[PDB]
Amino acid sequence: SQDDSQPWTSDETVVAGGTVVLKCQVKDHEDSSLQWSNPAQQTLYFGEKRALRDNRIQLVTSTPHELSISISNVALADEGEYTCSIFTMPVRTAKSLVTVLGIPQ
Amino acid sequence: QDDSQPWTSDETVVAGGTVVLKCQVKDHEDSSLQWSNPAQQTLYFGEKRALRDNRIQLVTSTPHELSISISNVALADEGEYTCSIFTMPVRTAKSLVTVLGIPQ
Repeated sequence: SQDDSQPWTSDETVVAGGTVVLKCQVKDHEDSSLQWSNPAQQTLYFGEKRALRDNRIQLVTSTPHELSISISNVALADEGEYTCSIFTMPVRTAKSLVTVLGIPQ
Repeated sequence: QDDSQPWTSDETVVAGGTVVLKCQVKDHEDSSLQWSNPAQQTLYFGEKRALRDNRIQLVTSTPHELSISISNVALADEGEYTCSIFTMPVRTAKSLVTVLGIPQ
């Protein structure tokens, strides 16, 4: 079902130690801010404003249509569903499943 | 015991009434305070509003205090609201909001 106030993001699969990029986009922001929260649902970025304090996480892009952040040196603990929320009326959310894999053989 | 550890108290209200959520911190380390609901949805990040709910107003937002109110309270409002201070590491304080029914 199409909805312009519904942002979209994408799953990401990375090897432990790698870098992940969580990208969220929205076509009609209704003058509401984008937010990225982690698997424990802790706020990572509210707009361009950093929240949870973690040196590996950095703001890549923040426009009213896009909120994108990166996580360098990815760890098993980073695994899970990250939610991108747009606080329009009513709220819409999009999830990005981050999967962390170890090294084989 | 920590200066940067926020605190708030529980609020018991009668359905239809108003509940005020008040959180404070002694030393904010220049870190934002944020209220989230029982579903963990951001309600207010600093003075910036998040979830859209006509009933929720900002009572006051300073670097040591963040208070919001929820008018015309309902059962769907019951739960643990969390007040977070995004210092390093993060600190939280749960506020259990209990909504009471009316006898008879």
